[PDB]
Amino acid sequence: DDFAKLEEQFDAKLGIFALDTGTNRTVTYRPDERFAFASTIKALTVGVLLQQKSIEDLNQRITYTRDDLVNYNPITEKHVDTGMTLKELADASLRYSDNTAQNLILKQIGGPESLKKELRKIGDEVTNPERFEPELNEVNPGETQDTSTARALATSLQAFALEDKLPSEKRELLIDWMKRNTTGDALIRAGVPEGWEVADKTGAGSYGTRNDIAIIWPPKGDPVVLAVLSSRDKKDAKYDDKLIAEATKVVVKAL
Amino acid sequence: DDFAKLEEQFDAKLGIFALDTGTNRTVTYRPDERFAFASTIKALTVGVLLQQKSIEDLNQRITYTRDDLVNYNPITEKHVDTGMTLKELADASLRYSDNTAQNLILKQIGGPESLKKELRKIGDEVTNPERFEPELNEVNPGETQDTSTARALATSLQAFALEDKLPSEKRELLIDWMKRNTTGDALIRAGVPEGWEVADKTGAGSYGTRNDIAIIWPPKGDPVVLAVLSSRDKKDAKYDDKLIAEATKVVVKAL
Ligand SMILES: NC(CC(=O)O)(CC(=O)O)C(=O)O
Ligand SMILES: NC(CC(=O)O)(CC(=O)O)C(=O)O
Repeated sequence: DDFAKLEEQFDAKLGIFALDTGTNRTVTYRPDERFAFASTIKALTVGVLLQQKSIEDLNQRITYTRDDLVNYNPITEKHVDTGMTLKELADASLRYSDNTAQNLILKQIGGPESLKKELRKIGDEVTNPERFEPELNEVNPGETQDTSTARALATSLQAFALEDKLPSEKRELLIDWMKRNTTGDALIRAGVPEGWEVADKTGAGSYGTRNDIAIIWPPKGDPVVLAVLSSRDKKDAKYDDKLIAEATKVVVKAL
Repeated sequence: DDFAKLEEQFDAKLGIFALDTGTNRTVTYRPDERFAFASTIKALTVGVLLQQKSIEDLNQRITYTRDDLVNYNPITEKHVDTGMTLKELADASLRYSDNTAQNLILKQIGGPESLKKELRKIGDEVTNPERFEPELNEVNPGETQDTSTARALATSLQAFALEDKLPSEKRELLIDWMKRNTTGDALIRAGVPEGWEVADKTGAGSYGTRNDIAIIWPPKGDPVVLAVLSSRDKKDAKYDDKLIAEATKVVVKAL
């Protein structure tokens, strides 16, 4: 099949799960193999934040200094003294793959163990968060620390975005933030036909991991949730986004 | 494999889909082949009913005559001279597979063709109501009148019992009626381990059709959605409920 080809063509390993929520038509390809989830754990993080705070609640004055920053801070670097509220960090984590927002947010929710135990509670026995950013990308092959599967990660995304795990308000926020991500214009979004709406969170990590997790709406129907993950066998290996775009089109077509 | 062994052991074609609504792990087998659906449609019919009617609405007295009665009305034949409320006809419909009850309910929602359109609305592009009881069961092979599939019956059952297509009080009510069905102790019920709660809705048509659809809940863990359909090649063929129960055993093990 066309997924096996793309893996040869790109010298890379792919993981796919998509679900037509309106038909329970699926599309699977290594759906339970582990990949370092990378920055995609960011959506699920905000997933549990929103689960602990009303829309009203998410305006908390939260502060941080120069030292709290880490290795890539496109938004948090503008607002040292300024300070940013949960909303705006959730915006930054989600819209710009801000490493520091993720970290500061993660403290709010009580560290990677809590995240884990919360992920345990909704029904994800797979996603294994252990560390903050950037270290969390430090994943060697066969380790489970900070990995999940395509299945696990769509399902967690679905539960937050589209199930009863979140009230209307809080959920339209997630969808929104994600609908307007800046980072995935060459991932999932480049693989769906002109003018279907897309909410996505992307990731990159060592061993050439490039990941995208999305809900995507046609013009007519129920949304497809989907994770597309990939990796390579060289630690310092580089990724091709066009791996994901392509994968997605094979997903769309199949559905 | 496992399912095809059953198919040859019992000399019947099998239609199985199942979704672990916590993991999206699935069991499928001919999940998109079409079967005459028989009384299984009864649960979707009450799903639709509950979409349109309030609870107090369910107190209305429907009267009927010995003429309004068909060829298997185990409760409705006993109340011709006093009528029954809609609540009482739902019950009788669901728990005893009461045909007249279906025919009067089917009639309260706009007849087969309004039953199609509501099922199109939720996203069931497969299920195809056309007739009332008992003529709906008169389906020859090739025919798509009065057929649906495992993926579609199951998805549809899910929509009503679990999703957002009804409010929670109405879920609970559909679920309760379905938890107390009298007619399937020997099928899905008979194929799951002790302490697994089942709400299910059997059926049987010609060509030896024997179906069962259910939400089934383990002691701890998320609900599992479950259609098991079956048919055979000869038209006057008897069914065996051992087929549907042994097949469920395969689902529970696989799952
Ligand atoms: N921000 C990145 C990945 C990440 O930092 O998790 C850019 C990259 O590192 O290639 C993205 O495109 O999501
Ligand atoms: N209503 C039936 C089958 C049907 O008409 O769909 C009666 C029977 O078992 O013969 C049922 O009880 O499931």
